[PDB]
Amino acid sequence: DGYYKLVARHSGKALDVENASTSDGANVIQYSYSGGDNQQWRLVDLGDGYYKLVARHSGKALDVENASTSDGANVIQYSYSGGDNQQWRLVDLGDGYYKLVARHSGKALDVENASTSDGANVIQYSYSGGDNQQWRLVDL
Ligand code: NA
Repeated sequence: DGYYKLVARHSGKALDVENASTSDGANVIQYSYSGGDNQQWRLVDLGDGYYKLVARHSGKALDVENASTSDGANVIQYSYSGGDNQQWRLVDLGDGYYKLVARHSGKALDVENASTSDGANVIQYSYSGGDNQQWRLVDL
């Protein structure tokens, strides 16, 4: 495809733009994989190990809301403008999983509280090896 699904290790559920909204600011969540275009991501190499992740349905990018550097800052989709809060380091963890670390904050893509529920919020948080902070990049 050129596209990937990103599946959280703990839940087996996919990185998802909520309700397939194409809007700037639409929330990014975890949700059971259905093959929806809002659950498919283009991994675009920016060099130096950084990538932008672009949702297939909207062409908008994985974005840490307002470039907050806090543990727990929200992850959303937003039109790409080259912000460091829209660039992600894809780090191979050694066992088939990755962490994705936001360039501006050094914080990892994280399913809040390791919830396995559909609709659990995706945020950033310091990496501490939780399975809710590890992602399988599955080639579509
Ligand atoms: Na989110």
